[PDB]
Amino acid sequence: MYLFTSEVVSAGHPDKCADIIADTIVDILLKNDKNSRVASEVFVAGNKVVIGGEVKSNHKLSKADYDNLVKDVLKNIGYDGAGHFSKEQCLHPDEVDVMVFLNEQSPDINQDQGIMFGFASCEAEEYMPAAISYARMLCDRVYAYAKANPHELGVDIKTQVTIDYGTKANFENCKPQSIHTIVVSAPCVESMKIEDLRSLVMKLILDSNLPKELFDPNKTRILINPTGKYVNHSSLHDSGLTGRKLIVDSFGGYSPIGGGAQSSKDYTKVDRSGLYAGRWLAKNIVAAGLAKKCIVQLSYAIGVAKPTSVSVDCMGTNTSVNDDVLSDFVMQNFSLTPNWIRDKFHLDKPSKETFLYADVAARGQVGQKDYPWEKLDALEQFKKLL
Amino acid sequence: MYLFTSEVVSAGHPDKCADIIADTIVDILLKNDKNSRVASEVFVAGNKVVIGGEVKSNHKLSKADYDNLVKDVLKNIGYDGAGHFSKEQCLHPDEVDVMVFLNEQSGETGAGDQGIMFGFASCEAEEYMPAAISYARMLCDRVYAYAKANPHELGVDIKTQVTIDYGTKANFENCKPQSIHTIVVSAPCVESMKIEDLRSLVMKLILDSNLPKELFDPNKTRILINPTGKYVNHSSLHDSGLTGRKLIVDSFGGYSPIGGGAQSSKDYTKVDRSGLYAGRWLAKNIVAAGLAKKCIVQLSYAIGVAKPTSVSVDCMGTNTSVNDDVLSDFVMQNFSLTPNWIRDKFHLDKPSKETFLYADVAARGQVGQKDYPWEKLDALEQFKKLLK
Repeated sequence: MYLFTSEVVSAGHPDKCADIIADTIVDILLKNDKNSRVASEVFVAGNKVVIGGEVKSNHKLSKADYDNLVKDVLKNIGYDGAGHFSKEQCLHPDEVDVMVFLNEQSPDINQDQGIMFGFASCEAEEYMPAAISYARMLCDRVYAYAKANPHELGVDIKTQVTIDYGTKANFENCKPQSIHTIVVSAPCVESMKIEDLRSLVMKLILDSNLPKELFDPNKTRILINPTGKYVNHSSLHDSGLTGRKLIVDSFGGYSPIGGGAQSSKDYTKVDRSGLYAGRWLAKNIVAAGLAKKCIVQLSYAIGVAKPTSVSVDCMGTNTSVNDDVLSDFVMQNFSLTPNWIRDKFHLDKPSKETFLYADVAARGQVGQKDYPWEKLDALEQFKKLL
Repeated sequence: MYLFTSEVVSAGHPDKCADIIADTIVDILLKNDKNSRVASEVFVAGNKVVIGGEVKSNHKLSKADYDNLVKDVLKNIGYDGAGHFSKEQCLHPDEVDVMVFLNEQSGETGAGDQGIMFGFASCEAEEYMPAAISYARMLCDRVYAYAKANPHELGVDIKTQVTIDYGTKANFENCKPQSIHTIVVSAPCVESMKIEDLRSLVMKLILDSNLPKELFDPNKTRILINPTGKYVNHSSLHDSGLTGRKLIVDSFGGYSPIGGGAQSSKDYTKVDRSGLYAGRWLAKNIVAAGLAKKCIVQLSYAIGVAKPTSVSVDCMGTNTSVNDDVLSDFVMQNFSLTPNWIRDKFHLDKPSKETFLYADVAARGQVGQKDYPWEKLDALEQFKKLLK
């Protein structure tokens, strides 16, 4: 036995509410001024939504703009005030007060040493590692049910998956053996007994399309609302703050991590651009067949736009070329300057027909087929290495 | 030819002010009621401090008490309104408005939440820490100390970055740094101080720090002091801060994965805090015993379950003897790892000046200090039995 675990939380989780609100602001500003510099932090303290930070933009937001945006975000997440949950059980949009400390300033005239990582692996869907992939599948399925059935389930949902790899050697070779344990936490209406809640999410677990080679219900340990009573949920009972789900939003502990949060920020911060470029490179490398998994590490220096270096680590799973040759290829064939990355993924141009930052905030920064930094448009260039 | 960089910020950084305020609340509640349950998050911006989250304690805290706590914390961090910086340039205690938007909450004792946590250790630097963050930390501590004693010159919102050259990937994997490639220090100074003088001052502090001579040569290492030039404005007055937004700086500086869960704001029943301390303690004892050059320990929990749902160790290929399967089994079989076991192992419910204080840990980093109970090598002999 050799175990590894990852977690995911839904868009209804308080920290995600804060992330989705913050990146709704980013989207609005960028839609109207592409060169907006945004650092918009959100603290959902119960029924108090506190928006702070700083924005340099030509687009300005009124108090009503903030009120509308918060209510529309909460509604789309699932906090629509239908009243299946009492307003003391669950956040009700009417009870919210929005408090704005956000500082607006004019754009600067003509508007770091560090590292960022990306990662990819062949273990599971969209080249993501196993534990977080399967935790995401379960969460997505329970959240989707809760939205369709607010009379039964609430939208503040967490999941956790433990994978048994058997031996460390299988972990190194990307060879998961079984899903060992599944944890699901989902709130339900006051009138639903715990036995009936467990029966429901058990059905949802089986309908989450988990691979049968890994998942046997009879041999898997399943823990559903283990404390036995979970009705009260949302930011009312657990504070939410922006940038507090770094690992559920990325690689679930399978990769080292540097820098800081994506949400709250525009594309000019390497916390965004470096993660997206790093992930894009890693995904295309594994998708090309050069490795079973790899970690891509961008390094930046003061006074250079181009990264001082980019290093590829295939963690011993190389098929064709060693890590030195691969790193050299990457540095020589991709500029990877902030502006090149911006233009490569169109990061200054979020739109409903491409990607939205509020959408990525809700679904994960990495690991969804439709994002631009998840496109396999470098595959032909990498295939030249074999 | 193989670069790596970590960064540290001082207690004067807005995110750290938030962390330290939050953990000052944890300290006073636990001091007077050891079963207090605390999730007191903090947001700081401009002249505002907002406290939210949940608290359950027999020690009652008034609005005046919260106000006074906030001002006292800010004063001890170094924002004391002495007048070297104006109330427009950095935070003055007498100008802050405090809002308190707190609610109520909602081994045999089950874990307080699900989640994952990682401990890490490495034989590279003091106290089994990796090099770049160790040296970054050393420099930041030194500059912050100087600033607190000379507030007529420097502000206390400080940042340091250290870039290590390893030479090659192989050396990085075997914990062999070759040189410090770059040192970056950023500090505010008072309006009257010329940039040249700020730089002269900081240069001395770097040169007289205890950096190893093996790695540091002041004629080969590039030293950058205030890359964007002079600035006077600093503190949360000018950039917002939030609890739990320095998780990498407070731990392993890029050399390890993290769980994602924060430490500051929380009592010891939150496994996001306690599981980091237990992971780190295991990883440190494993490396100090000579079983690996570096080690990552993963723990996970499920809400309402006491025993961890998973325990795994990863020595990143650096094992000297036993493999990672045997190590993971040994840990599982010899250390209970329930919340109560962790609480009792490190006496987390009994903070004190002579042991540890949460607010002090917030300001000094969550790991890497000799005096923390989870930095003690008291499992050393147990792990040395695996050497054969």
